[PDB]
Amino acid sequence: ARLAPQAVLTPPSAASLFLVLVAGDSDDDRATVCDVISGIDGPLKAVGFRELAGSLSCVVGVGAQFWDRVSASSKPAHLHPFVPLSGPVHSAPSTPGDLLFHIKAARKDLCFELGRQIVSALGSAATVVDEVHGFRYFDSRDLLGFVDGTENPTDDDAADSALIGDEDPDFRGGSYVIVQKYLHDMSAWNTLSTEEQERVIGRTKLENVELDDDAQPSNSHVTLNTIVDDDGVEHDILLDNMAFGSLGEAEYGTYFIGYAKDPAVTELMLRRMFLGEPPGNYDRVLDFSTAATGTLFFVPSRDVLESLGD
Amino acid sequence: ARLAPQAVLTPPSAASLFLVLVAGDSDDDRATVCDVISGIDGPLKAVGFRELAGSLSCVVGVGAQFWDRVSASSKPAHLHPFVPLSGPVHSAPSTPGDLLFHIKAARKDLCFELGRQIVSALGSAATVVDEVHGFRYFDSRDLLGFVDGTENPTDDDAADSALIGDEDPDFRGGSYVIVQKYLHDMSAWNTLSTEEQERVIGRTKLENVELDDDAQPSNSHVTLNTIVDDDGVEHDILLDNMAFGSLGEAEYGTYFIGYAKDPAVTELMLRRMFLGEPPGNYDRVLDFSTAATGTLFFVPSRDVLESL
Amino acid sequence: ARLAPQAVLTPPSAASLFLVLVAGDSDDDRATVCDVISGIDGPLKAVGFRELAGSLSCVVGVGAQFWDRVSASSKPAHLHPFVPLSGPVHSAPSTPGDLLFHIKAARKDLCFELGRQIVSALGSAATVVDEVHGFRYFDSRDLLGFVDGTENPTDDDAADSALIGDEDPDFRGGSYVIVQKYLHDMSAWNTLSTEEQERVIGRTKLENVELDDDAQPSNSHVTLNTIVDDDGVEHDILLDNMAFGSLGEAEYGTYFIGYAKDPAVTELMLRRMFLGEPPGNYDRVLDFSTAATGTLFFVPSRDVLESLG
Amino acid sequence: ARLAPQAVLTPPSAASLFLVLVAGDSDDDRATVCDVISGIDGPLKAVGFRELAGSLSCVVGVGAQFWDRVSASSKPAHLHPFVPLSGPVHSAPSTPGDLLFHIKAARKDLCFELGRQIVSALGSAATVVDEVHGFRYFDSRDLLGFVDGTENPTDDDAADSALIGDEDPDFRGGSYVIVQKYLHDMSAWNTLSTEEQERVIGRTKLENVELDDDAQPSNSHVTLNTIVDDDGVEHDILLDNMAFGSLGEAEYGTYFIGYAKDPAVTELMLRRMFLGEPPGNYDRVLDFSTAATGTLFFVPSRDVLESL
Amino acid sequence: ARLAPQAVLTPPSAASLFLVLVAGDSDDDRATVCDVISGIDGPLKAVGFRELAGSLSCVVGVGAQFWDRVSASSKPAHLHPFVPLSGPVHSAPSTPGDLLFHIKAARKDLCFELGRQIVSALGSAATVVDEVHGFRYFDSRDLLGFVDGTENPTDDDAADSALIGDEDPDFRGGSYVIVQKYLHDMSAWNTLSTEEQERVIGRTKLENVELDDDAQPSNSHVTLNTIVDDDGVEHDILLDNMAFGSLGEAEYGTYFIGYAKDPAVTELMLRRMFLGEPPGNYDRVLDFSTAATGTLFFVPSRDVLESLGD
Amino acid sequence: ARLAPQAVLTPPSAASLFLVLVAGDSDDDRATVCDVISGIDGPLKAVGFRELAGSLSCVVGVGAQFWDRVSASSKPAHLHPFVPLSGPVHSAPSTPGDLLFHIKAARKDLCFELGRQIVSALGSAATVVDEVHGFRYFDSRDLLGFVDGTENPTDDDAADSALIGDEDPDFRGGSYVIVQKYLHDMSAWNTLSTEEQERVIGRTKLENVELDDDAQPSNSHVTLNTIVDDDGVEHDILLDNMAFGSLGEAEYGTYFIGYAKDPAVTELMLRRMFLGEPPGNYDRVLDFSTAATGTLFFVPSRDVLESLG
Ligand code: HEM
Ligand code: HEM
Ligand code: HEM
Ligand code: HEM
Ligand SMILES: [Cl-]
Ligand SMILES: [Cl-]
Ligand SMILES: [Cl-]
Ligand SMILES: [Cl-]
Ligand SMILES: [Cl-]
Ligand SMILES: [Cl-]
Repeated sequence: ARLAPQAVLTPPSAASLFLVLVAGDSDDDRATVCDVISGIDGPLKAVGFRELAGSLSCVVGVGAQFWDRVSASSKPAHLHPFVPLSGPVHSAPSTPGDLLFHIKAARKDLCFELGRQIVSALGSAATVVDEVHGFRYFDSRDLLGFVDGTENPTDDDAADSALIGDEDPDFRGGSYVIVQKYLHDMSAWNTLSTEEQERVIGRTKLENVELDDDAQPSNSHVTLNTIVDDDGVEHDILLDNMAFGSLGEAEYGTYFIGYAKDPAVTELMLRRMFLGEPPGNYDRVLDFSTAATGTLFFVPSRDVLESLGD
Repeated sequence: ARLAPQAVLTPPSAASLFLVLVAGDSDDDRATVCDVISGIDGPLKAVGFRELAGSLSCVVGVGAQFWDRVSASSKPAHLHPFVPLSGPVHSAPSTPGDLLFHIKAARKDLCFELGRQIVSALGSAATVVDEVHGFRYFDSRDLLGFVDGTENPTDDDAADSALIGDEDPDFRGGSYVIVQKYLHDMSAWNTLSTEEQERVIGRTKLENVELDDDAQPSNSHVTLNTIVDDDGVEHDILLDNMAFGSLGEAEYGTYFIGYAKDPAVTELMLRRMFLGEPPGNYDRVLDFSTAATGTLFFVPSRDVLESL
Repeated sequence: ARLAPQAVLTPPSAASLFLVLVAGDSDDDRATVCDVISGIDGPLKAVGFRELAGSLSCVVGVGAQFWDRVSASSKPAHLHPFVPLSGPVHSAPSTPGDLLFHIKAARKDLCFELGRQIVSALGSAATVVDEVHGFRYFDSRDLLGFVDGTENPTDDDAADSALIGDEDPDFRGGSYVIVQKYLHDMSAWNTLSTEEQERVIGRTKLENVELDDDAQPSNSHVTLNTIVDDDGVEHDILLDNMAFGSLGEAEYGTYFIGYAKDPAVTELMLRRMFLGEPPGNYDRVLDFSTAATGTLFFVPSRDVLESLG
Repeated sequence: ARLAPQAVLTPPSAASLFLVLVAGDSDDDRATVCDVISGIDGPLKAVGFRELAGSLSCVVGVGAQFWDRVSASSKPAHLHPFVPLSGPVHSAPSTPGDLLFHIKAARKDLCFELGRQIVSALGSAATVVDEVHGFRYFDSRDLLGFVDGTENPTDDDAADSALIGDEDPDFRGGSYVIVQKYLHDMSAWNTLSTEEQERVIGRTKLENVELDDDAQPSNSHVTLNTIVDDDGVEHDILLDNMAFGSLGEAEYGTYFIGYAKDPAVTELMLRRMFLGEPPGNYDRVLDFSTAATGTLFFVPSRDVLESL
Repeated sequence: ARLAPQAVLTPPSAASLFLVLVAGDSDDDRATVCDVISGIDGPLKAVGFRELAGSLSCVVGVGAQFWDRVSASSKPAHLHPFVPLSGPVHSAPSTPGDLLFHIKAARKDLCFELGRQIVSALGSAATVVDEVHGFRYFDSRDLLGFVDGTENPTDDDAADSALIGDEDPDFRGGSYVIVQKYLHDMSAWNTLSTEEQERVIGRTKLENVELDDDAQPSNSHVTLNTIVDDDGVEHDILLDNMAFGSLGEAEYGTYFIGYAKDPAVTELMLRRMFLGEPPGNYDRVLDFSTAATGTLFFVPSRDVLESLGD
Repeated sequence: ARLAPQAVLTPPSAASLFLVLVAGDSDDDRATVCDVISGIDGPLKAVGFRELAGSLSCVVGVGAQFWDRVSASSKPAHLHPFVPLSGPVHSAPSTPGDLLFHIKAARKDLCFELGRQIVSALGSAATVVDEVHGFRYFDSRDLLGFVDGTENPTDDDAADSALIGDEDPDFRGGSYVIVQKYLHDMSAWNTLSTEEQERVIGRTKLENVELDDDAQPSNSHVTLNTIVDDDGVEHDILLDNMAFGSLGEAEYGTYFIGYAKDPAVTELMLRRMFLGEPPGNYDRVLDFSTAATGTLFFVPSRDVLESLG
C-alpha cells in the first residue's frame, strides 16, 4: 500500500513519529481539524513522494469525545475512551487525546517533515500533548534488550486481527488503536539476571526463542498476552512498538501501539497484565515499565476518513 | 507485479526508457511486430531476471492505426489517434507512433538492454521515431525544479483510475496512455521569481505543499488539471513523468506519460491546458514547455497482448 | 507476503538452505516432528523479525510416507514418493526424505539460524540426510555459467502453476515440490564450446536470449522442459534453483527445486529429460550433471500445516 | 578513519548526537571523567563494531576550565572559554560545558547506544547540560530550506584547516570546536521571499549555486563568513551542522558545530556575524536564528586524550 | 578523496559524463573559461554535497592549444595535441577539444546537474563538441560483452602510473588523459564465435580469465596493450571506460579514457593497436570498433588548476 | 586499498573463504604454485572488478617449509611452523599447510569464484586440506553469541600491530598469520548461564561492554589475551574471525585468524590460553571450543610476493 492514509498493515520501519493532539473547543477548530485529517493524503504524498522507496505512512486515529463532536449519529460499535486500570502497585492511566498521527518511514527527516506539515496545517486548532520519536534499536530490540514484535500476525491473519469486518460493516476497514508511552527503570531491570529477565518476558534474550511450556511462568508477558476464548480461538493484536529515549533526562522507553478490530481484546490483555490471571498474578514487565499515557482511538478506513464531517 | 508485461501500476523508478516506433507497410512487417510484442515477456524476463530486485518493467502500447491493421474485428472503446490542439498561444502536435515501449528499472543498463533486445528482434519491421532516456532528478523533481508526480493516485484508486473495467469488458485490465515530449525554455523560466513559478504550478517549490484555495490562480497547472464531474467526483490519471536532456543541444525536458482507463480524462486535461478554462485562460506552464511529440496508444492486458 | 510459512511464491534470494530430514519410527518422534512443523511460524518469526527487510521465508514439505503416519485420511490427490528413473545413459535415483525445509533470505546468517533452531527443536526425533547451502551466483547464473530461473512464471501465472486449486479443495493453497541435488562435471562442460553449451541449454550464454525456433535442438533442455497439452495450453512449474559447491571436494552443483500444483507436470519433464523425446533423445544437460538425490514432498497450506496432528 | 576516537575529518552522516556535560567539583568526579574519556575507544568499539559499515564516530572535546583542573602544567595555545558576543541587535551567549561528545553514525540507534554507555559510565561524576539529536534533512538541507555544509574544505585542505600542526607541536593532531544550538523563527523566515532568503544566505535556494559577486549583498552569510588574510589566503573551518527539533514545542533548529586548528578563525566569523562587517552590518541569518548555547572545547589527539 | 577536483584515482562509478568543449577565440572567452575551471570546486561541492555518499567527482583536462593561450611561459613536459594515426584500414583521428570535464557519480542526476552548472557558467565562452553519457553495463562489461577495466592499476601502482612526479616537478600531481569515442559494429562482432571473440580480446568472455601464453594471439588486445621496456619494466595506464549508446541511431559504444603520467605510454599502446607489432599485426578489436574522436588533455593538479591564469 | 593482494588491514566482511593447501613435492609443482601466487592480483581483479563496490580481497600466506623451497635466503626473522601446545586439559595441534588464501568480500559468490579460479590454476600442484566458508552472524557475533572482533586495532594502531616495520626491513609490509579452526560444544555452552558465559569471555553478552576490573576473572579470555610488556606497553593482534558451521554434522565453529608483525605476541596469547597464567589457570573458552587445525604463515608484502621465484 504505497503512500495511502490508514495503511494499518505496514511492515516495521527504522523510524516513527507518534503525535497525540487535543482539538480546540470551538466549531472553527473542529472544522479545521476535519479539513486536515480528511485531506491527510495531501501532506502524505507531498512528503512521501520525495523518497523513491515510498516508505512513508501515516495512520490517523480519532478519540471517542472528538468523534461525537463531528459524527454524532454514526459511531463504530466499540469506540469509547481508554479504560483506566488500577492494580495494587501498577496502574494504567487514561490520558487526553483527540487525534493520533502514527507516522512511519525509513528515515527520520520524512517523519519529521510530515509531522511538521500536519502541525502547521492544524495551527491553533489543536495542541500537541504527546510527541514520541521512535527508532529501531539494533535487530528489532526494545531498550530492555529483547527482540520486540516477533509474534505479530502477518498476511491474512494481520488483516483478520486488526481491521473491522462484517461485525460493524458501516466502519469496515477501520481499526482501534491503543497507545501507552512506557518508561523503564533500567537500574532495577539490570539487577536481574538474563535468565530472570527471560522468565519475565517468556522468551530467550539473545536468540528470541519462546520458552517451552514447562519453564514458562504463568505470569510471563507472553503467557498473559495470549488470548484464547472458551471456543479455543486465539485472538491477536498488531503491534508497532518502538524504542525512544533521552539520555539527559534518563528516559529509556517503549512506546506501545496496538491495533485491533475490537479493543476488547487489547483491553483483556491489559486487564491480565495490570490485574493478573489469576488475580494478583500480574505481568512483571510492569515492575520495570510505567505507563505515562493511555489513549484509545478509532482508526477510520480511508473512505470514512475522507468524509469527515465535513 | 514482478516481471509481468503491462504492469501499468509500477512505482516510480530511478531510470526509464521511452521508445516510440512506426511499423512497416508489409504483411511481414506486421507479423514480426505482432510476434515480438505478443512474446514480450521473453526479453522482459531474459533481462529482468538478471537483477535480484526484479525492478524491470515494460508496458507495450499500440496505436489506433496499427491496431486496425491487426484486429479490425474488435476495438477498445476509446482507441483513436492523438487529437492535435491549437490554442491561442500554444499547440500540441499529433505525431506518429505505432508502438510504445515504456520501460522502467532501478538501473540504466537494464532499460537499455531490454530496449536493445526489443529493437534487434524487430529489425527492419519497425523504425524508432522517438527515444528518450528518463532519469530521476533529486527528490522526484522535474527540471523546472518542482516535485513532480506527487498527487498520483495510489493502490485501489490507481487501478480504478487507470485500468479498464466493466465499461468495456472485452479489454478489461487494459489502459490508455498518452505521451508528449516536452522541452523547456530554461532561461525564460529562470526570469520568474520562485513565487511566480509557484503560482504557475499550484504548489510551493521546495516543500511541495499545495497553495491554499485563495492564493491558487484559476489558471494554475494544478487547477486546470483537476477534473471534477457533476456529482462532485474527481477523475484522476496515473503519471510516470521523467526528466531527460542533452547538455550540448541545450535540451532540458520533461517526458509526459499518462495512463487512464478513459483517455477522455487525459484529453480534457490537455484541452483545459492548451485552450484554457475558461477559454483563453491557458496553462502558463506551456509558456516554458513545448511538446515536440503527441501520441496516444492503447495498452492491452497481458491476455490480449499475448493473442495479437 | 511476510514471515508466513508455505510462502511458495517468494522471489529469488541471495541465500538458501535446503534441509532434508528423515523422521524417527517412534511415536514420541512423530509427535515432536508434528509440534515443530505445525508451529513453524514461531522460529520463522523469531529469526525473521530480527531483519528489518523481512526477507526470511521457510517452506515446509512432508514426504508421502511420513504424511500417512499423521494423516490416515485425508491425503492430497497426487502425493506419492519420488518416482525414480532409469534412462538410456542417465538415471534419477529416488532417495529418502520425510521433511523438507526450504529456507530463503537475503543473508546466510538468517538461513543458518533458522535451520539451527529447527534442528535443535526436532532433537532426536529426526536426522538430516541432505543439507545444501545455496547462493546466488553473479547475475542469477548457475555454475554452468547460464542465467538460471529466467522463464519462471510470475504473478497470477505463478499461483496458477504452483498452488492446488478447485481440483483438490481440501488441500487448496498447497503445492508439490521435487528436489534433486545435481553435481556437475566442470572439466567436461568446459571442453564444449560456448555455442555447443548454448545448444545444450536452448539459450544464448551471456545475453540469456532464447534461441530461434530453427536453431533450437529438439533435445535442448528448454524444449524438453516445455510442456504443451493436447488443447495447446502450456504447463509450467516454479523453480527456485541455487548454486552450491565445495572447492576442496571439487563439488560444483545446481540444486533443483521445483513446485507444481500437480507433480504430473514435473515428472513428465523429468521423463522427457532422462528418457528422452523421442526415447533416447534425452537432455544433454544430463551429460554434465548427475543427480545425487531425488525426493518429492507435499507442501501443505498454512491451515493444513498448523493442524498436525 | 575506522572506529578511532577524535576522528575530526569524518564525512557527513544521516544521524548525530551532541552531548554537552558539566563535570562535578570533587577529585573523584574528575578522576572518573578522566578515566571515561581517556578510555573512550572502549565504548566506541563496543557499539561501533556491531555495525558492518563501521560508520560510528565519536569526538571528545574538553572545556578550558576542566582542562586546567586536569593538566595545569601544559595547555593548548588557544584554549579559553567561549567569548560572549553582544551586537547591535543579537547576542551569542557563553554557556557551560566541560565535556563535548560529538557522535556520528549512519543510524540513530548507534548514536543513542554510544551516548547511553558514555552517560552510564560517567554516572554521578557528570551532568548532561545539553543534548541534541541531529538528523539529515533531505539533500543536506537545514530547516531554513538551504543546502548546508556545501563549502566545507575536503581532504588535505580539511586537515590543514582543522588539525593542529607545527604551530603548537605539543598538541599536534588536536583541534578546536565551537558549538551553538540555534533555534529558528520559522514564521518570520517564511514571510521573506525566496529571493530575500537567497540574499540573506548568499546562495540560490533549490540549486545551491553561489550568487555572482554583483548580486551578493555585503552582509550575506557567505560574505561575512569568508575570512581572507592580508596575503590573500582564505581561512576555512570544518562544519558538521545538523538539523534538529521538536514539533510539540515548535522547535526547529540548526546545531552549529565548527572545527579549526585555530579557533580565532571561527571566533572572527562569529564577530563578523554578530557585530557586522563593517560594524552594524550584521548577519541577517541572526534575524531568524537565535543561539541558546555557546561553548568552546579543545579536541585532543588520541595520544593526548589517552594520557589524561 | 571526497568532493575534490582532479581526483584522477577515483574507483569505477555507475554513471559518468564526458564533456569536451571548444573555447571561444576572444580574451573575454579565455578569461571566463579560466574563471570557471579554476573555481571548479564550487559547482563540484554545490552539487556533490547534496548526496550523502559523496560519490560525485570531476576531473578537468586542458588541451595543448588552449594551454598555450593561458600559460605561455610554463608548460608540462609532454603536453601536445593528440597524435593521429593512419593504418591501412583503421585510423585514429585527432579531433578538437580545449576542455574535458570527466564527471563520475553513483547517479545520473548528479552528473547531469554538475554538467548543467558547468555549461551554464561557461555560457557563450565555450561550445560542447562531444557529450557522452556513460553507464555501467551489468557486471562492469562493455557492450562487446566483456568485463572491461580488470587489469587497471590500484593503490600506489595507480598513483605511479597516472600522476606526474619528480620528472616534471612543476606539474607534479597532474596527469595526461586521452579520450576516444568508439562505436562498435555489433552485427560483425556477433558473427564471431565466443572463442574467436576471446582470441580478439585475450581473456575468456563470461569468467574474464586471462588466456594462457600458449593460446594468447600476438595481436590480442591484451598482448598489444602490454608495455614492457628494454629494462623489463611494465608501463601501465589507468582506464575509466564506460558504455554508452542510442538504440534509435543504432549506436553502441565504448568511451575510451586513459590517464598516464606520460602520454608516450598511451601513444605507444595506440601505435601497437592501430599499426601493429610486428607491423601490420594490428589489434582486431579495431575491426569492430571505430574511433570517432581523439583528443589529449593535460590534467593539472588542484594547485595548478586553481592558479589559471588568471 | 582496492583489489590489491596482501591487503591485511581490510575491514570486516559479510563473507569469508579460508583455503589451506599443501603443495606437491615436485619441481613442476613448486613452479606452478609460484606462478599462481606471484600473479595473484590477476584472478583477484578478474573477479573483484565485476563488483562495483570492490569489496573482494585476498591475502596469500606461505608456510615456513614451502617458503624454504623457494627462498633459500632470504627468510623473515620469525617464520617457523606452528608451535603445537599441550596444556593441562586442552591441546592445540599443529596441522599441515603450505598455502593460505584468506578471501573476504561482501558476497559469497565473489569468494567462491575467486577460490574456484585459484584452485583451478593450481591444478595438480597443490591439494586442499582445509576449507572454511565464513559468514557474518547477526551484529558481528560468533556462534557462542558474543560480539566477536570488538577490540581489534584500527588505523595506524592496526598497521603498527600487524605489519613488519624497520625491524626486518627486507620484509617490510609483510605479516605473520595464525589460523585455528575451532569447533564448539553448543549444548555444553548452553548449560552455562549468561552471567557465567560473561565470566568466561570477559564482556557482557548483549551489550558487549567490558566487565569491570573488579568483576574480571583472572582467567577470562579477555585478560588472558591482553599482552602488556615490562615497560607498560600493550601488544595487539588483528583478528578476522568468522563463524562457520554445518547443521547436519552438528558443527558450530569460530574460525580464528590473527595477524601480527611478530608471531611472538600471538604465540604468547596461545600459551596463556592453553597453558594458563598462572599455569593451570587456562582459558575457559577452551572448555567449549576445540581447535581442529593450527598453522602459521608468512604474509609477504605485495613486492615480495610478486618476486617468487
Ligand atoms: C509539460 C510539462 C509538465 C510539467 C513540468 C508538469 C509539472 C507538474 C507538477 C510540478 C505538478 C505538481 C506535482 C504533482 O502532483 O504531480 C503537476 C501535477 C499534475 N499534472 Fe503536470 N506537468 C506537466 C504536464 C502535464 C500534462 C500534459 C498533464 C495532463 C495531460 C499534467 C497533468 C497533471 C495532473 C493530473 C497533476 C496532479 C493535479 C492534482 O490533482 O493535484 N501535467 N504537474
Ligand atoms: C542439472 C540441473 C539443471 C540445470 C543446470 C538447469 C539449467 C537451466 C537453464 C540454464 C535454464 C534456462 C533459463 C530458465 O528459463 O530458467 C533452464 C530452464 C528450465 N529448466 Fe532447468 N536445469 C536443471 C535441471 C532441471 C530439471 C530437473 C528440470 C525439471 C524437473 C528443469 C526444468 C526447467 C524448466 C521448466 C525451464 C524453463 C523452460 C522454458 O519454459 O523455457 N531443469 N534450466
Ligand atoms: C545559525 C545558523 C546557521 C545557518 C542556518 C547557516 C546556514 C548556512 C548555509 C545555508 C550556508 C551555505 C552552504 C555552505 O557552504 O555551508 C552556510 C555557509 C557557511 N557558514 Fe553558516 N549557517 C549558520 C551558522 C553559521 C555560523 C555560526 C558560522 C561560523 C561560526 C557559519 C559559518 C559558515 C561558513 C564558514 C560557510 C561557508 C562560507 C564559504 O566559504 O563559502 N555558519 N551557512
Ligand atoms: C574459540 C575461539 C575463540 C572465540 C569464540 C573467541 C571469542 C572472543 C570474544 C567474544 C572476544 C571479545 C570481543 C573482542 O574484543 O573481539 C574476544 C577477544 C579477543 N580474543 Fe578471542 N576468541 C577465540 C579464540 C582466540 C584465540 C585463539 C586468540 C589468540 C590466539 C584470541 C585472541 C583474542 C584477543 C587478542 C581479543 C581482544 C582482547 C582484548 O584486548 O580485549 N581469541 N575473543
Ligand atoms: Cl520525527
Ligand atoms: Cl536506456
Ligand atoms: Cl545456511
Ligand atoms: Cl541519539
Ligand atoms: Cl549526464
Ligand atoms: Cl566461498
